[PDB]
Amino acid sequence: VKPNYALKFTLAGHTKAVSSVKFSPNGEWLASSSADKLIKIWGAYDGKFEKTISGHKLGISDVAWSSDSNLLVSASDDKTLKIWDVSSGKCLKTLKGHSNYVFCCNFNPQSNLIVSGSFDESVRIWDVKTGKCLKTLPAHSDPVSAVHFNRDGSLIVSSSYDGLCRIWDTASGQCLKTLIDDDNPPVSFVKFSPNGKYILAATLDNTLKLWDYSKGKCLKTYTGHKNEKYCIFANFSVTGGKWIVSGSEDNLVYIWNLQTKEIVQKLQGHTDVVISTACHPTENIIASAALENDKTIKLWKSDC
Amino acid sequence: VKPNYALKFTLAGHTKAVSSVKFSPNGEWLASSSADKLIKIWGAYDGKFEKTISGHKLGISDVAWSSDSNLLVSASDDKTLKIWDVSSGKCLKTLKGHSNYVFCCNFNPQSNLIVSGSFDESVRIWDVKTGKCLKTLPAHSDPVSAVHFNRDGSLIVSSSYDGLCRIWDTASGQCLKTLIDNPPVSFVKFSPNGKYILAATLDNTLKLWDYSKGKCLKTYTGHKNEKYCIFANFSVTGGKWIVSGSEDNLVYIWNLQTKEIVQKLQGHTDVVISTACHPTENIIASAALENDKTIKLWKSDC
Ligand SMILES: CS(=O)(=O)c1nc(NS(=O)(=O)c2cc(Br)cc(Cl)c2O)cn1C1CCCC1
Ligand SMILES: CS(=O)(=O)c1nc(NS(=O)(=O)c2cc(Br)cc(Cl)c2O)cn1C1CCCC1
Repeated sequence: VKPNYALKFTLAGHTKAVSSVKFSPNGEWLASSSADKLIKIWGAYDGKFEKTISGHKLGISDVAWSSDSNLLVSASDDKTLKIWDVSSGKCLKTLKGHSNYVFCCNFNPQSNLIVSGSFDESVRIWDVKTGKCLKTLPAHSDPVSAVHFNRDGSLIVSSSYDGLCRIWDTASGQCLKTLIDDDNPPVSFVKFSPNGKYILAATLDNTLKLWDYSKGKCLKTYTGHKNEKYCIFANFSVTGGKWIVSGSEDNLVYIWNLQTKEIVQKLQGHTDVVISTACHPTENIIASAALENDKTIKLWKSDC
Repeated sequence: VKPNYALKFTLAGHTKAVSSVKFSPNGEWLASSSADKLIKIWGAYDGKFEKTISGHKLGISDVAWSSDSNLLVSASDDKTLKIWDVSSGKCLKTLKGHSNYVFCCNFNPQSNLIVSGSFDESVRIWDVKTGKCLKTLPAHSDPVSAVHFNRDGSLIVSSSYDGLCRIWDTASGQCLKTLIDNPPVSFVKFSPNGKYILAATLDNTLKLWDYSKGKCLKTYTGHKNEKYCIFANFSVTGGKWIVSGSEDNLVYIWNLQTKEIVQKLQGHTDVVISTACHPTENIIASAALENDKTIKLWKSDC
């Protein structure tokens, strides 16, 4: 069994490299962010452009949705995050405190907190309602590439170019676990697995690894794509077959069998690095986005 | 201070009346049961359907979570209770012994015991590990409408259409107290601090009792409850509220101390038979009978 993702729509509009794509939790929308300082909202099923959201003063590296799909948070090189009302496009709050580019962000499942990571090497936890910074974690000794909450919000995982992944207790701010090897290439992405027991980490040795972080054991590796430079998102695809999905610096989307690690599909069409992919929450749909020779988002659909 | 619960999601999927909704202790999930013989699991923050759990041969009246959120127990008209692994959906044990419909169930905080009540007028205490019945208590003289453990599991409270609430010692099975006009008692549970019980009677009244002193400290009224066993709850995450469904299709919310109705949630199109309060967020789940068949999730700032 292999998926058969086929191209359905190409979405143009951004005027610099795209940086992130995310489907809303209710399945209805895709949000994209770009170095052009904009967020764009698109229909998830037909690619229809819905709106542009503007106000950051420099490029945007990441965007994340609240669980009720009503809010977005964005992380910008202007050293802020912004919380947006998706329906109106209005900026509700500007989150100030990082001292350099904000690279990654996420809401907790409860969506009362936002976590952010920055080039300033810190991880910050923010109150959604007030916009205030609740905690600053001295998390890493180099830029922070990803931050993600687990399924009950009680943990955060962070990754950094310092080579580490760390697990944090949300409520206390304490580091519960550091994952480190004899060799520690930059970690360019991390997230919790669907069941919360694993983390999937990308390193710039062209490799994805699935770790049991409690036991400190690497269960699976996914290779054959190209990733030595950019922070490229990876995903778990849960709607049909159990796949790992990632972009790649050879302009393809790679899809692997979770268990066997075999590459099961490569999606061809983009004309630059595929910096970001997202998997739809209920349908077998992938969104992919590329850097500045391309500047487009593609929507792909599969039977499994 | 008054809450401002607003509708966030409507969860459709059951094909007959919903009978109970419960949040998992870790806050991640809502479990629902229905007369359609199914349990459904839903995401607590995005309302997304997760899975259906099936195997009972007749409708289900109640479902309850273990304290690690890994197991469910369900009580059915098929006269059995089933213990389920939530991750796999598999039935681990079928608890056999009641001679009629099983109406209510709960784990203790340690989650090594389950308590059940039945139309057979008994309360049973079951070993989770083996599924064996440990004790049968001749608890009531009419159907048992609710059973609940206190904060550490040392006590059980039961209620019945016979008009009584009874407090039982878990370890010994002995009745420590009987609270005795005697309208049918359609629901009971211990308060968060274990010192009170909140009891619903089919005279449209919720009462908060100090059961050790035999004193009724508060009543909550203004809703409609003369027929169904409607759950009620203590809301501990924001303001101190009592929450209940109602036979006029609304969710009622009262101030614990003043007994004032502070909000009524409108949206359901049938009796709101069950409500649940999320363990850490100000989120209510409500569920309704068969003209409606949906669960609604509501969110408040306090
Ligand atoms: C193969 S397996 O199906 O047995 C399995 N499930 C998990 N859990 S996971 O990574 O969180 C997860 C990933 C996806 Br993609 C989808 C879902 Cl639903 C999901 O739960 C891991 N594995 C195996 C690989 C490593 C241990 C055995
Ligand atoms: C008003 S009060 O705050 O003084 C108060 N607390 C309790 N304890 S309770 O019922 O277990 C309880 C209920 C809720 Br709802 C939430 C929490 Cl957290 C909680 O602990 C009772 N009362 C008063 C009602 C009658 C006696 C005085």
